[PDB]
Amino acid sequence: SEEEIREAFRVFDKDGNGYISAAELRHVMTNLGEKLTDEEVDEMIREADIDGDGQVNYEEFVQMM
Ligand SMILES: [Ca+2]
Ligand SMILES: [Ca+2]
Repeated sequence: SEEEIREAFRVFDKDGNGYISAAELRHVMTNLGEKLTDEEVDEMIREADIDGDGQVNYEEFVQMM
């Protein structure tokens, strides 16, 4: 759906600043029960990080999904 991707981003962007950071991504994964390192989180971000800022914006997130 389109409204589902909008809702998902809103939930992962902990501070609501418009960007999902590595810390935020690591945080949700850890709460779900994943054991991960910052290196693992970085690889995930590299798969979505188009403009190369190290974080995931809304546009990048939707592409990712
Ligand atoms: Ca954020
Ligand atoms: Ca980015």
